[PDB]
Amino acid sequence: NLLIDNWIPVRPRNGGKVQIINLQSLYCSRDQWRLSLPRDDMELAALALLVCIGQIIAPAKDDVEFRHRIMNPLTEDEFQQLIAPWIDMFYLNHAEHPFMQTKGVKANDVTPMEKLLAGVSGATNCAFVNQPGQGEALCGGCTAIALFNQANQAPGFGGGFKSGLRGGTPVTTFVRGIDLRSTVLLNVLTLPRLQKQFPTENQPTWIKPIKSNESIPASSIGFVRGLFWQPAHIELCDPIGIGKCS
DNA sequence: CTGTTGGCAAGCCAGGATCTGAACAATACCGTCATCGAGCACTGCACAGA
Repeated sequence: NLLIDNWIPVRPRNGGKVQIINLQSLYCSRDQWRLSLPRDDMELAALALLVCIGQIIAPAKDDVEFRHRIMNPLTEDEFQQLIAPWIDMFYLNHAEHPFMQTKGVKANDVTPMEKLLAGVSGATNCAFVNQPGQGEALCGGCTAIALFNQANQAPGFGGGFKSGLRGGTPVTTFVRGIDLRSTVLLNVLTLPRLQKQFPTENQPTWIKPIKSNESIPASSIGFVRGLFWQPAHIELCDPIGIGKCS
């Protein structure tokens, strides 16, 4: 679960070794973190995920509170309160509503993980210029990040596959902070602006599925359904045991 | 064996005009994204029974 267990790849703001923390450790400490992945595009995909998460779990009621939470980390009790009604929507492996997935996908073959690795494959020259086996075994964090990247920044897999709400390959622009905690909070719209931004079906595509060949008025989409939009029918396979993430 | 020297080298004036210098037609195409499943091929597989 993205709200509970460790999955966030960080290292100290000016420190060294990578450690995998959880959302609570990020929101409830004056520790300075910065995202750390081998790819800048995945670091951005991760931040986008974090921001979209913090957008639904803790919009400030006003600018006064907005400035307060930035300078002051929440307490673990406040955090648990806020994440409580959302735990149900952030499960990777889940019975009826897997995170950004769709149970019951009819496919003759199993798609390799490289197809979510945005650029490792996609062109006829990729197999010649890129290193093989980058997607043989992806950890939980990278998998979610990759899924979120495909739905937002990357183009569709091919014919019959749709792209995100902003279209194919949009430019994402976030306000930069001093550390990871501040940056995430800095990009969360306060409740008033949130209402002015979105004046609907406010349930995800993996809980309230999209109907085939249906026409959807853009105004009929809730902000959480849109932020976590999944234009593609994707279903993860059963994972494997302990080892290095490729 | 022995072969020279001085003194001197110009000035005037004059070089053109006419009129003319192009047009047409034509400049390419292919491949270097991907997806899915189906319909239809090499291609070995032993055999059973010939």
